[PDB]
Amino acid sequence: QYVRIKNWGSGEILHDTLHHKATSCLGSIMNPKSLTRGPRDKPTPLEELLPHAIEFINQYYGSFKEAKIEEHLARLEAVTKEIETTGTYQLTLDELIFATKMAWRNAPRCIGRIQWSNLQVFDARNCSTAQEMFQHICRHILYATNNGNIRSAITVFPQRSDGKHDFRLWNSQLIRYAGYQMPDGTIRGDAATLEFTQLCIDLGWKPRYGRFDVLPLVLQADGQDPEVFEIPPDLVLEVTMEHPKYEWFQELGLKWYALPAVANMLLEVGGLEFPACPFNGWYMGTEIGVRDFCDTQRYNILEEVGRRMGLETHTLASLWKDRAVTEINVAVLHSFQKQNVTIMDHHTASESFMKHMQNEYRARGGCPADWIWLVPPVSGSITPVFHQEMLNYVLSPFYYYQIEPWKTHIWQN
Amino acid sequence: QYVRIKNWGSGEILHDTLHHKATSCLGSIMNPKSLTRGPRDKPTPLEELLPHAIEFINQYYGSFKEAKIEEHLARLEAVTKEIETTGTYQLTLDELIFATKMAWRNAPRCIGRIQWSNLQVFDARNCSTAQEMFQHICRHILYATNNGNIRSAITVFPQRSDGKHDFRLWNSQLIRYAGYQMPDGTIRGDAATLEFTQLCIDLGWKPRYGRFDVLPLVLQADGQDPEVFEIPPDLVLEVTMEHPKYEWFQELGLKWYALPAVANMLLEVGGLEFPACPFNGWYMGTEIGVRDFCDTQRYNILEEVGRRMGLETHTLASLWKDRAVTEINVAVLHSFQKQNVTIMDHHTASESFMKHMQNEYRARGGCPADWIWLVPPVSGSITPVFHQEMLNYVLSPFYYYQIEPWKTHIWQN
Ligand code: HEM
Ligand code: HEM
Ligand SMILES: C[C@H](O)[C@H](O)[C@H]1CNc2nc(N)[nH]c(=O)c2N1
Ligand SMILES: C[C@H](O)[C@H](O)[C@H]1CNc2nc(N)[nH]c(=O)c2N1
Ligand SMILES: CCCc1cc(C)cc(N)n1
Ligand SMILES: CCCc1cc(C)cc(N)n1
Repeated sequence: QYVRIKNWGSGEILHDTLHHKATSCLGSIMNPKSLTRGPRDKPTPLEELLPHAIEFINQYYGSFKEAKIEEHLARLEAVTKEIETTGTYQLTLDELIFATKMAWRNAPRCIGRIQWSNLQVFDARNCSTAQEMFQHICRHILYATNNGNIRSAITVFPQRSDGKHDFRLWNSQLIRYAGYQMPDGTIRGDAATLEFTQLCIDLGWKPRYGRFDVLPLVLQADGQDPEVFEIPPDLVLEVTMEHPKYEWFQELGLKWYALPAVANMLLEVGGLEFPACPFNGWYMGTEIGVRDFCDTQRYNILEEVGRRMGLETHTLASLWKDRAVTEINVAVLHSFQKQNVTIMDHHTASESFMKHMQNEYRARGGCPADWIWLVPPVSGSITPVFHQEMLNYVLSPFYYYQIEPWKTHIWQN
Repeated sequence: QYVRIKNWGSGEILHDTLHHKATSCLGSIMNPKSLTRGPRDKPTPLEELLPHAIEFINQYYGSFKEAKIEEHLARLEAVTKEIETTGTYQLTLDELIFATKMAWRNAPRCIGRIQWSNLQVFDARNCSTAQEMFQHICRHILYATNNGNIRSAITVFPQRSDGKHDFRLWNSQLIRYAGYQMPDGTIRGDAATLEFTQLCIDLGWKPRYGRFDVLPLVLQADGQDPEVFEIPPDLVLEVTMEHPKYEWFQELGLKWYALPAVANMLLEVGGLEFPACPFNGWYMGTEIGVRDFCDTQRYNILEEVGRRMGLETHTLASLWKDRAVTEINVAVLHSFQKQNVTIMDHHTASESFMKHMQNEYRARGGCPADWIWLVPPVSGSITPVFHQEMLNYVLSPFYYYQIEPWKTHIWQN
């Protein structure tokens, strides 16, 4: 049958049948095992790889408007033989392109999925060295950035073979700031990247002890020890934070990178695994203004901006935190828009996702969604998405989390 | 063992062992069967009632600091015999008081649980007629209201016997406004109570076609047809909405009842079920300002307040919805505080719940929590609760939802 889903805002009902294809209640758990695809030391068993491969080949060929059975049956034949003769198989570029968009399409934590069909794919499956990973990463950052007119892209490195030759990016994001535990008890920069910053120092990276120090790319190639590479500052576009009214906002000396790029996820498709496949899209205002700037475990600027606004920062009931965070979000949006850097505010994003959800239900009878992540960190019920009942499930292709590399890596030297 | 829970704000770790006592992923489903205890036509089977009764008696007696084994063993004896001789059993007043607070304690959707130990219990288990239910309900509303100094209370009516004599309140809340489908296409009042308002009209209630018409109590006594009773206006305390700066706010002619009282839930305890046990606490600002006033399926005042604030109400990116909703929340809080009606803002509530959670983990190794409901409808990440990982589970005693009565009732006449 199906599962009835209701939108309490519009009163609309949808019928979810897509969940039938997935694979006590841990609700708000950030990194659950169900969303994580770990390491291996031995190749994927053939009895598992084959049915998974076949299923993907059928999905891929079954995605065209006008079916191409001749080519479909031929691919099934060749794939089976390649697995038989080599122990694994290589996807064609079109299958990879299809796989990367589908995985994005299947990302339950992404509110920007209406753009799923627009994705640039850089094939780095022939990559061999750390230096080469680095060159691809630079080409990626440069293409995606496009001088502010952000373009969604993904770079695919070699697939996992036996699990002892994994290509991995130790960074959580391509571009991110360093976090320092200054002497005076106060953390400087981005407190989220504290443990990682130290790791970069252990590998010889030169600390510049600032609030916005762009960290280096830490690349692991073919299972070998990671190599440190600084990102050419020319490639890192940034936005100066300016409020369109409180001229004292600049006096805060705030800024943020224009490129949100995930660096540590794993792409699973047709039984294959890609431990390294960095991808980016464009920012949604609240990520920066609310999470990056106001989380107490991040920049924690909230009170400083409060005091500055001349608000009762000692009486919670005054709703000062509410007033401040809104101006910061206004600052962020204002700044990006002025400096011509692509950005989407949370209200527009939500409406866009609601539209995407409607489309997906008619198109394939469902849309895997994680309410907890899809609802903006501010203006909850003020957004459409808040009133939309959702079903969270893992399909395939899919983007999985991975165990942090420093926790499983065997240091050669 | 246990489940590790992490607060990403403070970095604190907690160990949940309490879940061991409970009983694809439907995350954002509002009324799931797991939270609903439906009707019956036959009495609870003895093989089920007894172990459930015994478990509760053991929990109750095992709750005291200094154990009272003599009385504990005697109660087990008497309970067993009462079930043997009568087919069911009556809780003592102390057990009921304990049960109602524990059920509240176990309510995963309640952010106000730090107050669990402060609950007035009105024993109406001897109630017989609709008129009597009504008198108890009036006594409740009056006690709880206390001229604005709100007091948490619950009234327990007779327990379900065979399921064909259920005491039920057809209302969702004790005090609520009517919703009318005016001629000109526009809904008037509270659109949420549309279907119910009609039901009240079918039962003879006199429509007053206003925006704030307090609906009547629809009481079902001893399984019989429901009787309509208007609530004495003297008992219904209200708050006039006034902004401390935008004097034009009053020109909106808004107000809200000071008493949030759930009327349709079922209390389950020791194998017994109470289909009628209305309860109240005090309001949290956002319930009114954000949900009641701004939900499009409710009052939907957002744009009108936007225009009035002289904001760009046609450009989402301007974040006008953000600016407006904050003033409304300021209005609500301001008004209640002035007219001396108890109220809690969402930031204070969240901090209070976080404190309660800490206490509960040390006290009993867990706190059943539903993130989706505990995180305020605005200022999501700005609150502590947003960064707290939570585990949602059903314990016992517990407050369950029930199937709407008009859907299962057999109309005698
Ligand atoms: C085109 C613009 C896009 C927008 C506006 C967008 C927006 C978002 C937002 C707001 C989040 C949550 C951020 C957080 O709280 O960490 C997110 C997460 C995610 N998005 Fe998108 N995204 C876009 C493109 C993409 C692309 C191109 C991919 C993949 C190819 C993608 C994959 C995902 C995944 C897997 C997550 C989850 C990351 C995690 O769990 O930490 N997104 N996206
Ligand atoms: C003392 C003050 C209290 C506060 C501030 C408080 C606050 C809240 C809030 C904000 C909600 C969610 C409202 C909604 O979105 O519908 C709620 C739900 C709930 N609360 Fe409390 N509450 C209080 C007392 C109580 C008491 C005395 C009980 C029970 C004896 C209780 C039982 C629950 C239950 C069962 C729900 C869920 C109702 C539903 O699922 O629709 N609360 N409470
Ligand atoms: C504990 C909770 O899961 C965590 O704080 C969340 C919740 N929702 C989120 N939503 C988004 N989009 N991004 C996040 O990082 C989080 N974190
Ligand atoms: C679909 C979703 O479950 C629904 O809109 C929610 C979510 N969170 C909520 N949270 C609270 N406190 N109250 C609610 O009514 C809801 N409704
Ligand atoms: C890097 C932070 C998380 C993220 C990822 C993507 C793809 C888009 C986006 N806007 N944010
Ligand atoms: C009646 C609306 C829901 C509710 C219930 C309780 C007990 C408290 C509260 N503040 N809100």
